[PDB]
Amino acid sequence: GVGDLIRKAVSVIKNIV
Amino acid sequence: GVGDLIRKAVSVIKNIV
Ligand SMILES: [K+]
Ligand SMILES: [K+]
Repeated sequence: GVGDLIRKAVSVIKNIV
Repeated sequence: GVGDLIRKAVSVIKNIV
């Protein structure tokens, strides 16, 4: 769902650097 | 350079939802 999409997005952002 | 790509990626992520 959208909730998990945004949860995953935070994970991506935390690994992006 | 590379940093602008990472910054743009964060914007991209923020415009999915
Ligand atoms: K930028
Ligand atoms: K959005």
